[PDB]
Amino acid sequence: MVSKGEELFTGVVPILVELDGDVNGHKFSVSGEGEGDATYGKLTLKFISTTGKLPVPWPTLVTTLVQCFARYPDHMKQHDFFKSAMPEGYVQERTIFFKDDGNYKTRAEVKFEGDTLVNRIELKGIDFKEDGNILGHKLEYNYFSGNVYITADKQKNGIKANFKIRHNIEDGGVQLADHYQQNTPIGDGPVLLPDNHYLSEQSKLSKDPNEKRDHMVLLEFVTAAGITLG
Repeated sequence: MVSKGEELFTGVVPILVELDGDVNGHKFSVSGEGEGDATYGKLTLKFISTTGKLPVPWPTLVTTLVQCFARYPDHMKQHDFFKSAMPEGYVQERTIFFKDDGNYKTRAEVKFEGDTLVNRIELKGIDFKEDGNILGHKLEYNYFSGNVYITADKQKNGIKANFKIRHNIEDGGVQLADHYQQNTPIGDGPVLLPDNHYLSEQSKLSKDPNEKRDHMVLLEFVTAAGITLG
């Protein structure tokens, strides 16, 4: 295989996610657990609030809550920055602008802690409207897709991207979320810096009928594409 980190993803890998959030001064914490299988680009995760009802909609947190699980085609293996940075990991920083509303700023570390891939996130949101689609809980809870154009950031020995997410509004309309992203390796070892390409993501949100805590069951598929086979 073309990176050492890639070798860590040949089978099913347990995942832990920890998020500490503050949106308009409303503090919340989310814990997630499950597993990923980069052979298929497939994640199965369950997330719970440990702080009571969340002050923002679950769908708005999906992109924040492990692109190292992407399925890269054989002819694209040299473009997988995310696995190359493992096991020491990478920092993932975003600003997410909700059109006509506030923004989230996120900083995460994605790394192996023992046998488990861990995503540990800090999220700060500001300038949200109390009657808006986010603080007002006006967004549909079901399914959405996204397509992320990954480009190298040579100066930072990492990658960057900007992309738009469209969240349906319950009973009609669309809330746009404009994402800006930068990732850099935590370790000193060589990484793969990619040619431009896409990660395609599909998110299916559901509920555990026996979970009384505010929660999200997530089935995620993540696939790389965008480079032609010779």
